[PDB]
Amino acid sequence: KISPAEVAKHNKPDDCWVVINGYVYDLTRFLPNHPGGQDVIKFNAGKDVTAIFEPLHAPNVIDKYIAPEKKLGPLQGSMPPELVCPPYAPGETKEDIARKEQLKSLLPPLDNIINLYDFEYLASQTLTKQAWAFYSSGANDEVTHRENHNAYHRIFFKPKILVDVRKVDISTDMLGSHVDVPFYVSATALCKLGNPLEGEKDVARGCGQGVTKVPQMISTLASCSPEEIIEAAPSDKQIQWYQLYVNSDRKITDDLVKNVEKLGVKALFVTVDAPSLGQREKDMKLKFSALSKFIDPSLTWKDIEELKKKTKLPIVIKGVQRTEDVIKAAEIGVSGVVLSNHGGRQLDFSRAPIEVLAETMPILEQRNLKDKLEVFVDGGVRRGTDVLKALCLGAKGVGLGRPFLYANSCYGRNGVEKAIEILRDEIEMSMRLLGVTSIAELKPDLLDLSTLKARTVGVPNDVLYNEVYEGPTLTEFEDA
Amino acid sequence: TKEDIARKEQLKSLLPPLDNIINLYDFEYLASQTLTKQAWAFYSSGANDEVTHRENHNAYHRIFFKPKILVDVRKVDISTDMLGSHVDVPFYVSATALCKLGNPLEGEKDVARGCGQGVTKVPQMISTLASCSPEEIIEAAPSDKQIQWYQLYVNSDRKITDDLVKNVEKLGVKALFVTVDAPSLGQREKDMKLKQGASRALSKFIDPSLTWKDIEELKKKTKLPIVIKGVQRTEDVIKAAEIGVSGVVLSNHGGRQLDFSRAPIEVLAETMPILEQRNLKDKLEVFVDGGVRRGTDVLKALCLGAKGVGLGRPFLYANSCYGRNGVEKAIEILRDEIEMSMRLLGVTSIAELKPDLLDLSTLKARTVGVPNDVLYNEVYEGPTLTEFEDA
Amino acid sequence: KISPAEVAKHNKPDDCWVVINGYVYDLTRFLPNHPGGQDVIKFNAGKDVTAIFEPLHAPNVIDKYIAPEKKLGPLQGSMPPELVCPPYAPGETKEDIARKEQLKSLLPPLDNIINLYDFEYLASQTLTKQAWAFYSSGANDEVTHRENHNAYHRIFFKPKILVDVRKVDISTDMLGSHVDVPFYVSATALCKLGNPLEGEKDVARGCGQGVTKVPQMISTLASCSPEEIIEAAPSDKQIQWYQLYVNSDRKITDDLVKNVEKLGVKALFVTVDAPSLGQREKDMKLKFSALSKFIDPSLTWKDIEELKKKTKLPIVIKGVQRTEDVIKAAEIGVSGVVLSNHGGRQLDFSRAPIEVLAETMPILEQRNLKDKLEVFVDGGVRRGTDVLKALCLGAKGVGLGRPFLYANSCYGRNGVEKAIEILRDEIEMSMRLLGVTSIAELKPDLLDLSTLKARTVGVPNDVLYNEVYEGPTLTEFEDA
Amino acid sequence: TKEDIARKEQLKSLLPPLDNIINLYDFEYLASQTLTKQAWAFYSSGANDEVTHRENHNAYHRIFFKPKILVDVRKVDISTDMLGSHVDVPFYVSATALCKLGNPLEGEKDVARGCGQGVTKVPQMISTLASCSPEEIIEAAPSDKQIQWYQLYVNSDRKITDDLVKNVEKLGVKALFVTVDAPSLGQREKDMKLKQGASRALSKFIDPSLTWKDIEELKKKTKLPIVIKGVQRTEDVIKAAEIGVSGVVLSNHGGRQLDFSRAPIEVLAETMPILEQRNLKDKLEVFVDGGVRRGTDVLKALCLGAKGVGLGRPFLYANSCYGRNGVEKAIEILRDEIEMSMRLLGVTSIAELKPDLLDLSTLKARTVGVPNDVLYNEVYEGPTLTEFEDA
Ligand code: HEM
Ligand code: HEM
Ligand SMILES: Cc1cc2nc3c(=O)[nH]c(=O)nc-3n(C[C@@H](O)[C@H](O)[C@@H](O)COP(=O)(O)O)c2cc1C
Ligand SMILES: Cc1cc2nc3c(=O)[nH]c(=O)nc-3n(C[C@@H](O)[C@H](O)[C@@H](O)COP(=O)(O)O)c2cc1C
Ligand SMILES: Cc1cc2nc3c(=O)[nH]c(=O)nc-3n(C[C@@H](O)[C@H](O)[C@@H](O)COP(=O)(O)O)c2cc1C
Ligand SMILES: Cc1cc2nc3c(=O)[nH]c(=O)nc-3n(C[C@@H](O)[C@H](O)[C@@H](O)COP(=O)(O)O)c2cc1C
Ligand SMILES: O=C(O)C(=O)Cc1ccccc1
Ligand SMILES: O=C(O)C(=O)Cc1ccccc1
Ligand SMILES: O=C(O)C(=O)Cc1ccccc1
Ligand SMILES: O=C(O)C(=O)Cc1ccccc1
Repeated sequence: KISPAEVAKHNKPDDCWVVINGYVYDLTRFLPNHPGGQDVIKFNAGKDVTAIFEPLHAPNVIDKYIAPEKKLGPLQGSMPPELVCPPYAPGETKEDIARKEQLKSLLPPLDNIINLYDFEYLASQTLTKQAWAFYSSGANDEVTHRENHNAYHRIFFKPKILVDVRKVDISTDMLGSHVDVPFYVSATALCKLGNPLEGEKDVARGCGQGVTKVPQMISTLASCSPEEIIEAAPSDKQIQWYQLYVNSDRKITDDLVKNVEKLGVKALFVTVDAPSLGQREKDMKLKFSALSKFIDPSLTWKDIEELKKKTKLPIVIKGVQRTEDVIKAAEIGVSGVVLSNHGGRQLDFSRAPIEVLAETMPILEQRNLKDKLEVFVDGGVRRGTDVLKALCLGAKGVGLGRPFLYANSCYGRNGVEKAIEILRDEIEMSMRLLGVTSIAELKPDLLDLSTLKARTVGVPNDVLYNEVYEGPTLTEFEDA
Repeated sequence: TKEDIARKEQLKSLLPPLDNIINLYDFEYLASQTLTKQAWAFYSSGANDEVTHRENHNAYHRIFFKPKILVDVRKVDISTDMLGSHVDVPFYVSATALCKLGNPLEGEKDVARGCGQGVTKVPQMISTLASCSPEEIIEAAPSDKQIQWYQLYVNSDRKITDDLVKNVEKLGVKALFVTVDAPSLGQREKDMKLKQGASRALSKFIDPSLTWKDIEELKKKTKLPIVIKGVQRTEDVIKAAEIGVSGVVLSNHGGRQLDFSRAPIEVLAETMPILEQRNLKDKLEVFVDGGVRRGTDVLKALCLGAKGVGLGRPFLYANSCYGRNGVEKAIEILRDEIEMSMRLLGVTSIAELKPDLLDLSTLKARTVGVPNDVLYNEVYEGPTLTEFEDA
Repeated sequence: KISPAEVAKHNKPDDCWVVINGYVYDLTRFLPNHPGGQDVIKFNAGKDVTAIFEPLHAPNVIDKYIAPEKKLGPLQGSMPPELVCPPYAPGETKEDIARKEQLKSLLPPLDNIINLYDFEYLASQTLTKQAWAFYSSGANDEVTHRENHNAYHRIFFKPKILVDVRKVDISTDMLGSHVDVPFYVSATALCKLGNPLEGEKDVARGCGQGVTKVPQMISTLASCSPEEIIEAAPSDKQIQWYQLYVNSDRKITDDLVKNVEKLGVKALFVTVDAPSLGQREKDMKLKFSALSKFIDPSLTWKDIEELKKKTKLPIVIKGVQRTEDVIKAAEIGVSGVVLSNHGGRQLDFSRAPIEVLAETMPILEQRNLKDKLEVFVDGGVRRGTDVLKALCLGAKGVGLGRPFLYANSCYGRNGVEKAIEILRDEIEMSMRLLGVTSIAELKPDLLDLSTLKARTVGVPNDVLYNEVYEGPTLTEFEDA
Repeated sequence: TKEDIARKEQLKSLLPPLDNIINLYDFEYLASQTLTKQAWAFYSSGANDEVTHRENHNAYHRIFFKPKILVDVRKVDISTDMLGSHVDVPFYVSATALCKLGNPLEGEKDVARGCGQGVTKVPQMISTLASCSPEEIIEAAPSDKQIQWYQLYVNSDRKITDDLVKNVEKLGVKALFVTVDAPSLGQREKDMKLKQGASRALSKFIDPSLTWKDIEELKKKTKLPIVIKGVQRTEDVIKAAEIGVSGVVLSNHGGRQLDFSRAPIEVLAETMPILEQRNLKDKLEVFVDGGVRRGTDVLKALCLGAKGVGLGRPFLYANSCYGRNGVEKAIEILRDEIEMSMRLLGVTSIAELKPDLLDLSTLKARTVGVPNDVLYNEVYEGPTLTEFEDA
C-alpha cells in the first residue's frame, strides 16, 4: 500500500513519483533519460499516467530499464478523477471521430490502392496529429528528407530492347539468406501510434503471410516486444533482423543481443547515426498545443569490434553517410553497411544515400573490398524504379520506413501485404521494360549517371518582373 | 457519369471555329474539356508519374538556336525523303491505338482523310490495334500520293503476324514499323484509377519473346523496309544497323512505357556522332517522337540528324474534336511553324538543317533542385509594384 | 466624284476598294503586302475605313507606298452609317472608360514611380487590349523574350571596396557622338496605340528636354513621320538614329535613306532579324475576338555593301544572333552590330543577347577586330545593373524598347524623362557601389561570369510526392 | 495607419511564450505581424529586387555535409577566439542601425542585456548610427565578460571620427569594424515606397572618399584591432592583409547595398584557398554574415575557415518582439542548433570544423532556369491520389 495523496506529493521536475497500472514508480533519475525526452513525464508527473503509458510501450520496458528498487509498491485504491491522465493525443480536439468517420469504411477498398503514395495520403488524413507528426517529420526544416527521394530523380535509364523478358525473377540474397524481393521494411519506432491494436505484429504478419515474403527489421524502441513480433510472424520461411541502439549501460545491450539471437533474428543492424536525437519541429510544435543514456553517444569503432566478439549474427552498421566510413566498416570486418541518414530526421543537410552509393561503389571496386561488405540504401524510396536505380548501382537491397508505417496504419497487415505486392509488381514490370531478367543483371551500364550531380539552388528570382509578365493563353470555348 | 450533357453541350457549338486554333496545345485544351474520361485517361496518360512523358517535351527547351541573318529566304522548302518515298513535310502521324474513343464515327479513317485532303500529304502510321481494319483505313486515304506505313506488334502466334504482314503488303503500305518498347503495357495509372499479378501488363498480342533474331527472320519474309520503333540507347541503334533494318524510331512510347526513360532528343544528340564515327550513319533512317508540339521542336530534331519526326497525341486530339478537318489543320499549323522558323534560322531546304545552327551547350542541364526552403520563403515578402490612387 | 454604293460594290478579298478621309483607293494589289497582314483591310474592306486609318499611320504613308494611279477620286458625300468603321479596339468592350477611370488621375503621381517595372504594371492596366497585346507579346510562347531578361540574372558582381567613388561619370560615346548615358531608346513600331495624341513625338521630347539626354532610334514603321519626330526634338544637342527595313522596291529604301540623312539623323540601324514577321499569338488571339514586300526577305550581305556606298551615316546591322555574323559584319566593314533578337518577337528559341555578347567579345579580341565594330545589346534590360553587366562585357551601349513604350504610354514625355532619370540614377548608384567612376573602367574583371551558362530545364517533378508532403510551419499567435 | 489597434492587440498577449519559439524564422514571422510598417520596411529591406539578400541565405543550400559516425560526441565545445578575446559561441550580433524602431523603450541597450544576461556571452557590434549612445549601451552590458565591438563609418569631417574613435576606445570596446560597403545608401525600395538626384543616396555621415590610405592612417591612430567590414572579392581580402588589419568581415550589408553581389559563403569558399596558397591566412580573421538563420549555416561557414559569423535581422526581430529576453533566447536557439549539429557531424571543438566535412561539389550550381512553358503546363494534368469513399 502507498497512500495516493502521499504519492501525488511528489509531483515535481526532479522527484517525480508517477502511477502506472496500480504500481508506483520513482521516476526521478529516470526522467532525463527517457527516449522521447523528459517533457511528457514532467508535465504529467505525480499523477496516474497509465493511459499515456499502456498503449505505447513494449510490455517488457519497466522491468527491463527501470532500477528494481525504484519499482515502488501499490497505490491504495486509485487517483482522484482528474489525475487519471486521458490518452495522449496532443492538439487533437474531439477530432478523433471525424478522423474515424474518414477511416470508417470511407477508406477506399484496398484493391483500389495503385501505389505507395495512396497509403500516405490516406494516412495523413485519418492519423492522429501526434502520429502524423512523428511518422512524417524530418529533422530541422527537412531538406535531407525530401532530398532522399529527389536524388533518385537525378538518374535516368538506358533500356535494352528486343530482349526476351518473358520470365523475370527478382529474388536476391541478403545477409546470406535468399529473399524473395530486393527490399526490406526498415525499423520504425512506435508503430502502435498508427496501428494501436497490433502495431509491429501486423507488419510481421503482412511481410510473411503472402506468396512474396519480405525481411522485417525490428526496432530497439518498438511498441511491441521482439518476442511478441517474432511469435506473430506467420511463415517459418520469413526473415527478421534486429536493430540495436547500444545503451550507456553496456550490460543492457549485452543481454538484449543474446536475447534476440536466441529468439531467432538473423542479423544485427546497429544504428550509429543518432548520438543525439534530431530536432523534429513538427512534433515540438505539437507538444506546445538530445543526449540521454539510452543511446550511448560515445559509441566508437572499437565498440563494434568488441560487439562482434560477443555475437554470431552478421553485424550491419546502419547510418553511414560518407565513403570513408564505408571503408572503415569494411576494415573492421563487419558484414555490411546501410547508407542511410535515418530518413532525414537526424543531421539536416546530409546527402542523399543514392548519391553517396554512387560515389562509394567505384571506390570499393578500386580497393577490392566490393565483395566483402553488403551495402544497403534507404530513405526516399517510393517507386520500384527507385529500387532498380539503387540495385543497378550495386546496393545489395533497399529499405523503406514510412511507406510501411502508412500501409500498416491504414490497413494493418493487409496494407503491408498490398504495399509489398504494389512494389514487387513495380520492380518486376519495370525490369521487363528495362530489358533484364534478374537482379544479377542490374548493372550501372543500364543507367545514365551523367546528371547525378545536378543538385541546383536557383538564383532567387524576380518577383516584380514575374508579377507583371502575363503568359499566352489557350482558346476559349464559345461559352464554356 | 451524366457529364455527357455538359460535354455534348461543350463540343456542340461551343468549340471555336477551326480558323481560331492557333496551336497544337489548343486542340489539347479543347479535347481535355470534351472527351469521355475513359478516352482522356487513355489518350493523355503516361507510365506512372509521367516524368519521361513531360521530360520528352521539355528536353527540347534545353536546345537553343544559332540563327543566320542576311540569308535570302523568300523561298524555303520543307519536303524530305523518308524511307524511299518523298513526302511533303518532315513529320508524320504516329500510331495511336483505338482512335474511335475520341472519334467514335470515323476513327482512324478520318486521320487518313485529314492526311491527304488538303494540300499537304503527311504519312500515317497505322496501329496494329487500330479500331478500324487496315483495309478500311488504306481504302479511306484520299490520294495516290499520301504514303501509309504499318506499325506491327509481333504476335506470340507468329503465323497471325505472318498473315498480317503479307496482307498489309498486299494493301500497298509502304513500310513496317515493329514496335518493340512494349513487351508489357506500362502502368498508366490514370486509366487504372477510373477502370494475373505483374503479368496483367503482359499480353498475348504483343509477344514478350521478341528478339533481334525475330527481326532478322522478319527481314527475310517481307519486302517492305522495316523500322524498329522504340530504341532507347545508342547500342540498339548500332545493332539495328548491324542486322540491316531501314530505320529506328528513337522512342519510348510517349512516356508510357518505362518511366525514367531519357528524352529521345537527348538520345539522338548522342547517337548521331557515334553513327558518323562508325561510318554507318548513311545506312540508317533515325526517326524521333515524343513531346514535339511546336515547329521549332521539329527543327531541333532535324538539325541533329533525324530524318523525320512523329507526333501521337496532338493528331489524336485534333482528330477527336474536329475529325479529319482537325487532323488537316494540325498539319497546316505545324507546316507553318516549320516554314516560319526556317526562314528565321536562315535555311531553305531540309538538307540545310545541320547541327551548327544549334546551341547545344546546356543539353545536359536536366537538373533536380534542392528542396524549397519552405519557412525562409513563408516569411519572406518580395517587392511590390506601385499602386493606383484609390481616389 | 465616285458614287459611294458603286464604291461598296467592291467589298471583296481581292478587289477591295476602301475609303479613307474622303478619297477612294484601290487596295487590291496592296492588301497582301500590308505590314500587319491583309486581314484588317479584308474584314473592313469596301467601307469607310477612316477611323481605323487616321489614328495609327505616319501621315506620309499613302503618298509614300501606294501607287499614284491607285489613289482614286473622291467619294460622293459619304458612307451609309454602319459603313463608317468605329475605331479599332478589338476585344475592348465599353471598357474604354474603366481603363480611363483607372487612367484619370488614379495613375499615381510620377514622383511615386520607383522603377521601370511600375510603368509596366500601370501600362498593363490602363492600355487598350490591342496596344497591350502588341506592346507586350513575344513570338510564339515566349521563351526568348523572358530569357532575354533572366540571362542577366546568371551574372553576379565582384565589387571593389575602399575606392573613392565621390564623383562618378556615366557618359560615353556611341557611334562617334558623346552621349550622356550608356543606353538608348530602341525603335518601337506604332507608339500612337499607347500615346494617341503624340506617340513618338513625346518620346523625342522626353529624351531631349531634361538635363540627361538620351539617343532616340526612330522606327521605319512608326505612327509619325521622321520629319515630325525630328521637329519635335527639344534640344539641338539630342541625337536621333534611324532604323530601316529595306523594301522589296529598293528605290523606296533609296529615297527613304537620302531623306533621313538630310533630316539630320546620325546613324542607320538596318533591322535584319525579321525576313518574315514572328507569330505573336496574344495579338492573333485578339484578332479572333509573314512574308510581304515591305521587308524584303532576300536581303543579303551584298545588299549592305551596296547600301554603304549610297550613304554617309554609320550603318549598324540590328538583329545579329551569333558570333559568326558579328565577324561577317566586321569584315564587310559596317560601323557596329546590335545583338538583338527583336525583343523575343521573332525566332523563339533564340539566345539571350548578353549570353551571345559574352561569347563574342573574347573572339573580337583574339581576331583584333574589337576596336572596329561597336556592339550594342538590347532586350530584357530593366535595371541599371543589367546595363552595367552588358557594359562590363564591352557592349558599347544598351537599348530598351518596352520600358519606354510603357512610360510614354502612361505619362507621355514626362514618363519618358522620369524613366531616363530612374535608370540614370540606378546606373550611377550601382557604379559607386561597384567601386568604379567611369564607363571606361567597367571591365569583365568586375563580374563573376562562372555560372553564365547555368541555363537549366529541371526534370518534371513529382506531383504525387509533393501533393502529399507537408512543410514545417511558423508559430501561431495566441489569436491572430 | 490606425492598424496600431491591430498591432497592439497582436503583441499584447497574443505573442506565444518565448518557450514556444522553435527557430529564428518564428521571430521573423511574429515581428512581421506586429512592427510598424516604417520599421518592417527599414528592417526587412534589401537593395532593389533583393536577389543578393535572398541569395545570401540560399547559397548555404548548395553545401552539403559529410558526417562522421562512431566518433565519441558526449562532450562538444563551441567556444572560439575572435579578435584576441575568447567568446562563448562562434557567432555575434552584428550592427543593426536604429534598434529603437522595433524596441522603442530600450533600443540597443536591450540587445546588450540579452547578450550577457543568460549563460552565454555573445559579442555585440554597435552601430555608429545606433539610436542609443555608445556610452548608454556599453554601460548597459550585464558582464565584465561580454565583449563589445564598435562599427564605425568614417565621417567626412574626419575629426568627428577621430573624436569618436578615441572616445569609444576610452569606453573599453574591444575592436573597430570600419563598414566600407556603403559609400552610398542602396535603394531599399520598400522604405521608399512608403516614405539631390543619384546623390540622395550619398550622405555626410558616411564618407565616399574612403580609401585604403585612410585605413592605413586609422591603424596608426588607434590601438584597438581593426576589421574592414564589407569585403566582396578575394582581392580586397588580400589587400586588407597587405595593409595589416585584424579581420575582414566578408560581407555585402544584408543584400541592401549592390544587388547582384555574391553570397559571402560563396566568396569565403574561394578566398580561403588563396589565403593558404599565399601563406597569409594565419594573419587575418575572416568573418562572414548574411543569411545565417540556422545552426548548420554557421557550421558551413566555420568549416570553410570563417573565424566567426554574424547575424543582423534575426537578433533585430528577436529584440523587437521580446526585447533582451528575445535576444537572449535567439542566442540559446542558435547555440543548441550548433551543438546538436556538431554532435551529428562527429566533431567536438570549433577547431575540428575543417573543410573535409563538406560536400562542396555543387557550390557553383547557382542556376537560372529557362522560362516555364506556360501552355504545356496549362494543359498538362498530373496523376491524382486515391480518394476516400464519399459514402
Ligand atoms: C516507467 C519508465 C518508462 C520507460 C522505461 C519508458 C520507455 C520508453 C521507451 C523505450 C519509449 C519508446 C519505445 C517503447 O515504447 O518501448 C518511450 C516513449 C514514450 N514514452 Fe515512455 N517510458 C517510461 C515511462 C513513461 C511514462 C511514465 C510516460 C507517461 C508520461 C511515458 C510516455 C511516453 C511517450 C508518450 C513516448 C513517445 C514519445 C513521442 O511522443 O514521440 N513513458 N518510453
Ligand atoms: C492606304 C494603304 C495603307 C498603307 C500604305 C498602310 C501602311 C501601314 C504601315 C506602314 C503600318 C505600320 C506603321 C504606320 O502606321 O505607318 C500599318 C499598320 C496598320 N494598318 Fe495600315 N496601311 C494602309 C491601309 C490601311 C487600312 C485601309 C487600314 C484599315 C483596315 C489599315 C490598318 C492598319 C492597322 C490597324 C495597322 C496596325 C497593325 C496591328 O494591329 O498591329 N491600314 N499600315
Ligand atoms: C517514424 C520513424 C521512426 C524511425 N525509427 C527508427 C528506429 O527505431 N530505429 C532506426 O534505426 N531507424 C529508424 N527510422 C529510420 C530508418 O528505418 C530508415 O532509415 C527509414 O525510415 C528511411 O526513410 P524512409 O521513411 O524515407 O524510407 C525511423 C524512421 C521513421 C520515419
Ligand atoms: C493513345 C496512344 C496510343 C498509342 N498507341 C500506340 C500503338 O498502337 N502502337 C505504337 O507503336 N505506339 C503507340 N503510341 C505511341 C506512339 O505512336 C508514339 O510514341 C507517340 O504517341 C509519341 O508521343 P507523343 O504523342 O507525345 O508525340 C500511342 C500513343 C498514344 C498517346
Ligand atoms: C512594340 C515593339 C515594336 C518593335 N518594333 C520594332 C521596330 O519597329 N523596328 C525594329 O527594328 N525593332 C522593333 N522592336 C524591337 C527592338 O527595338 C528591340 O530589339 C527591343 O524592343 C528589345 O526589347 P525590350 O523591349 O526587351 O527592350 C520592337 C519591339 C517592341 C516591343
Ligand atoms: C536594419 C539593418 C540595419 C543595418 N545597419 C547597419 C549599420 O548600422 N552598419 C553596418 O555596418 N551594417 C548594418 N547592417 C548590416 C550588417 O550588420 C549585417 O550585414 C547584417 O545585417 C547581415 O545580414 P543578416 O541580417 O541577413 O544576417 C544593417 C542591417 C540591417 C538588416
Ligand atoms: O528512431 C527514431 O527515429 C525515433 O524517433 C527515436 C524515438 C523513439 C520513440 C520516441 C521518440 C523518439
Ligand atoms: O500502344 C499503346 O500505347 C496502347 O495504349 C495500346 C492499347 C490499346 C488499347 C487498350 C490497351 C492498350
Ligand atoms: O517591328 C515589329 O516588332 C512590328 O511589330 C512590325 C509591325 C509593325 C506594325 C504593325 C504590325 C507589325
Ligand atoms: O547601415 C544600414 O544598413 C542602415 O540602414 C543605415 C541607416 C539608418 C537610419 C536611416 C537610414 C540608414
